[PDB]
Amino acid sequence: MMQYKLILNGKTLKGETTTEAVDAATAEKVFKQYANDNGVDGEWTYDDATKTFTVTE
Repeated sequence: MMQYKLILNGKTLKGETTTEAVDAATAEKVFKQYANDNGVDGEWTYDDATKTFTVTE
C-alpha cells in the first residue's frame, strides 16, 4: 500500500490529510508539518494494516 493518511486525534478538534508520499519516512515529514501547524505534533502512532499515522497529545 502506498497512499498514506494522517488522522489528528486532538482532545479539542480532529482532522485528517492524504499525501502522495510512498514511504513512511517521507510521509512522516509531510504529516509532521501538517500537525506542527495544527498545534498537535506530539506522539506518532504506528500501523501495519491501515498505514495511517495519528497524533497523540
